[PDB]
Amino acid sequence: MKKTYRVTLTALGPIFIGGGEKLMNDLNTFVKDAFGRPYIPGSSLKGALRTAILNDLKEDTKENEVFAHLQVSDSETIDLENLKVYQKVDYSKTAKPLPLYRECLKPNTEITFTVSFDDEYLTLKKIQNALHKTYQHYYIKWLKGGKVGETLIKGVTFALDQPSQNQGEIIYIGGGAGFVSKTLHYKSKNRDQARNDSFDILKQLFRTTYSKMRSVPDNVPTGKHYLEMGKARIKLEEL
RNA sequence: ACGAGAACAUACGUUCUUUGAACCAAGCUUCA
Repeated sequence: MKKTYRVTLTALGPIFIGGGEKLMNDLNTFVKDAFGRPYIPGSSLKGALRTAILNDLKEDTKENEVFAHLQVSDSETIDLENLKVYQKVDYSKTAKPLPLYRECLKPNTEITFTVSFDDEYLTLKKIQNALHKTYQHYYIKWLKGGKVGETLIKGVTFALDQPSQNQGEIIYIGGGAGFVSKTLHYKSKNRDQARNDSFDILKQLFRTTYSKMRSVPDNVPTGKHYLEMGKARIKLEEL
């Protein structure tokens, strides 16, 4: 069928998709086009749908048969007045601005995408249930322990957004929203899998153990919002 | 004081006239 969609992202948090050209001043730069006008490349959305569908064992290989057909294009190109400076804060305990800043996209930015995919193995029947599955396990596998354990009253304007819509089609794109948003294997147990990836992570660095690892929300610059970043809403309409 | 003397097997004559090394064939597949 080649069912094309016009999906649109609205930003619940500050977002910074890599860039490569990146340097208390710490002046940063972002991915732009050749006209100096920012946009979001389609590989970010393809990685987000890789988190969505391929949440399984390590078969994410050149032998793959699903994601050669998922034809994600780029977006429309938005001017640079949709951009404010923001800060990095780690909400584990005693939340303080860490010295690692970024010039990033302003929240609630309307960006739209010409996303299409073939129907040989790919439908929205898969996308809907896979996104609800990944969202529900993003709470019940990692963030439920962050809700019940080592929780401070500063974070609870914050939207828990679980009674809102169970078919909300929510993804996570990689924008420095912790090293939990760049995962692939959460199936299907709670704490044995947690300690599994805990030694898998802690043989790559030197931290003393504590639960839970690293949750990175953000806020607004007195009005406060405690806006978690990395997540966005998607609509699915044809053409 | 030889069946012997003398006597170029020589002259003129394009290995030449025809015709495409063509047709068939995303540097692409998985990469936040």
